[PDB]
Order: sequence, then C-alpha cells, then structure tokens
Amino acid sequence: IGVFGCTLQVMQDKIICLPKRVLKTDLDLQQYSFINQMCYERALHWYAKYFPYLVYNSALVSKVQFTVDCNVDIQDMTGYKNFSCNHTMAHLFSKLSFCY
Amino acid sequence: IGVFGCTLQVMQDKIICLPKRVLKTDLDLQQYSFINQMCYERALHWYAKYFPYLVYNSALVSKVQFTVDCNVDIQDMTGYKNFSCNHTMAHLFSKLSFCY
Amino acid sequence: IGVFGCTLQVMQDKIICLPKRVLKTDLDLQQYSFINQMCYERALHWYAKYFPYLVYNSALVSKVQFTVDCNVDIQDMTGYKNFSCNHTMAHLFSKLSFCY
Amino acid sequence: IGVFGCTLQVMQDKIICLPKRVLKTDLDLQQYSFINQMCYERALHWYAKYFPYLVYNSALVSKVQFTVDCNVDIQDMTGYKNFSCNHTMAHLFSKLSFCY
Amino acid sequence: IGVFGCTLQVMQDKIICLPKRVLKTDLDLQQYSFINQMCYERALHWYAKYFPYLVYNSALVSKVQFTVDCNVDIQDMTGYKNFSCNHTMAHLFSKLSFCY
Amino acid sequence: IGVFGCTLQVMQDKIICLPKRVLKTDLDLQQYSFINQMCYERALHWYAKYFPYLVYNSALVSKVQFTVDCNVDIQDMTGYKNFSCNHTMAHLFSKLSFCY
Amino acid sequence: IGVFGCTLQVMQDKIICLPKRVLKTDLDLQQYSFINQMCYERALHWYAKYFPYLVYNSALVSKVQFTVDCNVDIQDMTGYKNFSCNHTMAHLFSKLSFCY
Repeated sequence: IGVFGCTLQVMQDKIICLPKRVLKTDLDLQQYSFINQMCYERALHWYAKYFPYLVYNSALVSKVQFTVDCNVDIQDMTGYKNFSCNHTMAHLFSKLSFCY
Repeated sequence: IGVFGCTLQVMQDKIICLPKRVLKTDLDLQQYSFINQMCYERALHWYAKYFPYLVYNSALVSKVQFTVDCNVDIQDMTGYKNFSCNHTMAHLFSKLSFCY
Repeated sequence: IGVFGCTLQVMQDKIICLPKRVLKTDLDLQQYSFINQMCYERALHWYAKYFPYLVYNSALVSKVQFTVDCNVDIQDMTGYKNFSCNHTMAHLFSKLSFCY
Repeated sequence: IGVFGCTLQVMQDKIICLPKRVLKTDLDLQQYSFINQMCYERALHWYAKYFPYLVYNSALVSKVQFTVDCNVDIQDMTGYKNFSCNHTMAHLFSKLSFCY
Repeated sequence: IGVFGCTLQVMQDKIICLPKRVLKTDLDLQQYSFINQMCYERALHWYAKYFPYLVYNSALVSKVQFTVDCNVDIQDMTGYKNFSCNHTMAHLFSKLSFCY
Repeated sequence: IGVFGCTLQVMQDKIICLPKRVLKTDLDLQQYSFINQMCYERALHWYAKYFPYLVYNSALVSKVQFTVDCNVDIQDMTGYKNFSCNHTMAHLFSKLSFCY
Repeated sequence: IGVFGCTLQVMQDKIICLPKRVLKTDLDLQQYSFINQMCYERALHWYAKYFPYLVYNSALVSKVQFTVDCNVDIQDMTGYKNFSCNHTMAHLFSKLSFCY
C-alpha cells in the first residue's frame, strides 16, 4: 500500500489555501502555490507525508482532519497570516488507514 | 469494473460548482478548485467515492443525482454559501451501476 | 469499433456551447465547462454516449445533428438559458454509423 | 500512409479562423475554438477528413487550398459571419496526395 | 537522419512572428498562432518542410537564414502586414545539413 | 537512492520566490521563473543539487533549511532585491539524508 | 553523456530574458519566447548547443557564464535592445564538463 501511497504523494498530493481574516483575493498563481506549500510544510501532520515510506496510530487516525487552518507568517509577504486549506486525499487516506 | 472505476476516479472525476444566491463571479481558478473539492467532500455521496474499492444498493441507485446543491460554509471565505454543482460521471456511473 | 468509439469518447468527445439571447459573453472558463457538460447531459442524445458500450438505428441515424440547442435552466446561475452548441465528432460518428 | 494520416488528424488537424468584416477581436478562447470547429465542419472539404479511411482525385487535388473563407452564420452568436481560416495540414496533405 | 528530422518537425518545428511597422501588440494567442502558421507556409523555404521526407543543395544551404521577413497580406485581418519571424530549427538544421 | 534523487531533481525540483521589501507584485510568469532560477542558484546550497551524482555531512545536514532568504541584484530588472523562497523537497531530502 | 546531454537539450534547454534599460514590461508570452530564442541564438556560445554532438576545451570551460547580457536589435520590435538572460543548464553543464 505504501507504494500506492507514494504514487498518490507524487501525483495528487496537493492542498489549496485561501486567507481568512479580511471575493477576489488579488493573489497570483505563484503566490497561491507558495502559500499552499508553506501550509503543507507547517500545518499538515507529518503522518500524511511519512505514510508511503512506512508501508501509536490510535491517536494518528483522529489527529488529521480534512480542512485545516494555518497561521503562516507571510504577513507583508502575501498580506495575510490565517489561511483555511483543504486537500482531497485527506478522507481517502483516512479510509485507507482505517482499512490499514 | 472497479479497476476501470478507479481509472475514471483518477483521470476525469471532477465536479464543477457555481454560487446560487446573488454573469461573472469574480472568482479565481484557485477559489473555483477549492469550492469544487469542498463540495465534492461534503455534498457528493460517499458511494461515488467508494465505488472503485468495492469492485443495500436499491436506495443507493436513486440516492445520487446529476446536479447537486451544497450549502458550504465559506462566508467571508469565498462570499457565497449555496453552490449548484454537477459532474459528468454522475449519469455515467448511474448507468454503469444499473448494469452492475 | 466500439473500443475505438470509447477512445474518441475519452479523449476528444467535447462540445462547446454559447448563449443565444442577447461578442464577449463575460463567462469564465469554469462557467463555460459547466455549461458544456450541462448541455451534454441534457441536449445530447443518449445514443452518442451509449454507442461505445454496445460495440432501431434507422431513427437514430437521423435523430442527431451537428449543431444543437439547449434551453438549460441556468438563469440567474450563468445569466443565459438558450445555448447553441456543437461538437466535432457529430458528423464523424454519423459517417461511422452509416458505415456501421 | 492512411495510418500516418489518422495519426496527424488526431494530433495536428487544427484550423484557425479570424473574422473578416469590421487588431483585437474580443473573442475568448472558447469562442475561437467554437468558430474553428464550425468552419472546419462547413468549409473544409470532405476529402480532407475522409482521407485516413480510404488509405476522381484529379478534381480533388485542385479542390482544396491552404487558406479558406467561410460565411458561417454566427451573427449575434459570435458577432461576425465571414471568417478567414487556415491549417498547416493543407499543403502537407496536398504534397502527400501528389505523391499518393 | 530524416526520421530524426521529422521528429523535430512534429515536436519542435515552431516559428515566432512579430509585426514590424508601427511594446504591446494587442494580439491574442489565436492571432499569434494564425500569423505564425501563415508566415511558416509563406516565408519559410520548402527545404525546411521537405527535408525529413528526403532522408542542387549548394545554393540551398545558403538559401535560408535564421530570421526572416514576410509581408503577409493580413490588413484588416490582424492590422499588420510586415512580420519578422524566426524558428528554432534554422541554425540547428543548417548545422545538420552542413554535416549532411 | 541517488537515481531516485535525480528523478526528483528532474521532475519536481522547483522553488518559489516572493519579494520581501515593500498583495499583488505585478510580476509576470517569466519574471517569476527567472527569479526562481536566480535564487535557486545562489541561495540553495550546492549539496541539494549535487546529491544525485554522489549517490563531512554532519554540518551539511543542519546547513540548509526549508525557507531561505536570497538577496539578488535584479533591481531595475524585476524591481526587488530581497526575496523569500521555499521549495517542496527541502524536508523530504532532509529526512532522506537523516535516513541516509 | 552526449546522449544524456541531448536529452537535456530537448527537454529543459530554455532561457529567460528581461530588458535592462528602462516591474511590468508589458510583453506577451509570444514576445518573451521570441526574445528568448533570439538571445539564445546570438548570445549563448556555440559550445552549449554543440556539446551533445561531440559526445581546446580549456578556454571553453571558462568561456561561458550563467547569466549573460545580449544587445539584440529588436528596438521598435519589442521596445528594448539590451537584455539580461539566464539558462538553468549553465552550472549543470559546467560541472558536467569539469567532470568531462
């Protein structure tokens, strides 16, 4: 399953982030990708990233949720700090892990 | 069939959503993708996602429809809550399942 | 032929729809794709979709045409209801079927 | 040859159309593609499309030319009727046919 | 070599054209591609196209150059007639032919 | 591992850079890519680049960090000198190296 | 190595150019590609292109540098003559050549 997991990680492991504190946001695609990857690095739990190398989990199953909030310190960098984000494979990996 | 089902799930399984309560919507592509995946996670029935892993269905056949509505709580996030959505694989998978 | 037909279905089976009642239309690509799939589900005849699963046809050959009109109920949703649409494989599939 | 021809018509059989009667034209990419396929269906001679199924030609060789004009009736639909169009496959397939 | 030549022809044989007589030019991508193919058909010498079918050349080697000028009659069509153009295969195929 | 490392280097070795000293920045995609390449060359340590040719590291493991600052002299070229940059594979390669 | 070198030349041998004498530059992507190819043809040393055909080099190793300045005569064509340009394979091929 871990091999299939790394196929998912390479192909479709993407998250999408939009700012919360204040609907156009006047951010370009480069800024959007930068914010997404920053929130992936800081907000998403390390289990999501480390799962495909693997193939204590009792707390891990309930640890990760679908939608997340990250207070990424890009104030004066993108104009916002609080960002709400989501990623489609959250529930997919949750079901996989409940099966796994 | 289930292998074919996960093929369609990987390649062409996207839904499209547009707001209802009030034609430009001044929403960028990132916002559109975020709304699409949010409504896919919330509005779309779990059978649509879980079909390719399997390969009680009597109510499940009539459960889903082509066009759906999601009242996704993204106020001050994208500016709208009610979103009308559709995806091409709705009727396709309905026909496949009636055959299946 | 039916395998070839589903090849054209997956790769190049695309239709394009433009509003009729009143040349920019101030519609984004997401709205265009939504209208395309909506009219594909509604206006396009079920034979066009169901041809590659088979592989009464006397009425089917003259049933469909190249250009179509759909009065899709997207008023206050996209701003127009009447849409004229066309798709390239219409005449191609008509020729195939006349051969087939 | 005909197999090669079907390869080209899948990959590079694209025509481009621009309106004649009156340099921005304020037409979106969807409208451009719609006009392209419309004029391809109406203006381009059936020999160009039907060549890869074959593999009387004396008139066919001089029948088609590189650039074409189509008076496609999309007035109040895209804003123009007369369109000048061209595709790179015209002279290439003419040379192929002269060889063939 | 001719097989390799037709490989570069299918993948990378693209030319770029810009108008001369008078830096934004307010031409869309469709118009740019149309001008590119028009000047490719007109300005570029038939050796560039016909090389990969082959595999008198003494003057033919010095015939073509990297950049070209073409006065394509697209007045009231794109707004300019004189276009300076260049393609990536010019010096590459010149070296290939000097070797060949 | 080093072969896999060069697979990542070819596929997904990308960085994103945003200006620091003062949220739109009115920089095009070409300028964004140029800034990314500059800061990838000057800010990213040579070990990140040279890892896939190898396959003293005690200081090298703690040498690099996820987010970096790059002070590149493109003033009057893109309008800014200080940029903050990040790349996806920083943590992945740090974990790989710690395992390695 | 030369086979690998021509793989890089086909895939990722691209350069980026921005004007120097005077941050938006109001140049479209077609103009950007045209400027890039012009400067690649004139500025980049013939060794960079001719390396994958071979596979006197003592001066060649120090001959080229990563960033270049090229004074391309497209005044009244794109609005600028002086351009600073870069290409990603500079340091990579310099290391390869020092090894080779």
